[PDB]
Amino acid sequence: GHKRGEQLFTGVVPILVELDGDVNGHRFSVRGEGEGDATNGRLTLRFICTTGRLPVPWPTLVTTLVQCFSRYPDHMRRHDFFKSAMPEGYVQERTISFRDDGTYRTRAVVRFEGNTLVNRIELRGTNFREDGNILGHRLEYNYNSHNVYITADRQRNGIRANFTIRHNVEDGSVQLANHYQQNTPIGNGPVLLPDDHYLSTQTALSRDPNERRDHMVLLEFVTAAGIT
Ligand SMILES: [Ca+2]
Ligand SMILES: [Cu+2]
Ligand SMILES: [Cu+2]
Repeated sequence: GHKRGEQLFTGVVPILVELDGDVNGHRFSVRGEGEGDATNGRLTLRFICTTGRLPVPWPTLVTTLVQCFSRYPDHMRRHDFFKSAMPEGYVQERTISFRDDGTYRTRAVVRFEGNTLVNRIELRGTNFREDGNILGHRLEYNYNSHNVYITADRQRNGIRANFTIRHNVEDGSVQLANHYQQNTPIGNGPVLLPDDHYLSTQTALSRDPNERRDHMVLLEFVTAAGIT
């Protein structure tokens, strides 16, 4: 008698994000809480580094730190893979290649724990330059709008995504982060495998002036598009 799929997303849903990271041997954890509203495609989240100082720039973790909160227009609802997997959820895996620098590999479980949508991530960063833009903390505390191109992966009963994130560098240069993404449902329940489309993803980062801990406040608007 449980709610599944779209019915889990009719209103505002609480979100928990938990990440463990190891980048060039630097261990860290992140905890985020807030809420998602798939009716307007809006996310509001506050993140803290629970292990002290974050050894990489916050912007490099944004894509890793819940695409089930994307607004799918009424005419695109049958192409929403992300909600179709809920509540059992999906595994989201990425390779993120920073141009002229190291690579993040991520594995996340996105699923309901009671009434909360939880994103549980393990992140391994390898082959970073200790004096590069990432471990050297030379990325601006800001974020650009990006389109995430989604395609069905019928062999894996899931989806793939490819996109390049543009991180503004303090000297005015750009640090590219090439993303390779695959999502696989948890369990044997069938999912909706979409026609090619994209998620228009708009991100605003801010700081709480009263917060002493290493932290990131995030707002996102995400809208699916590209199907008629
Ligand atoms: Ca700048
Ligand atoms: Cu049920
Ligand atoms: Cu180091």
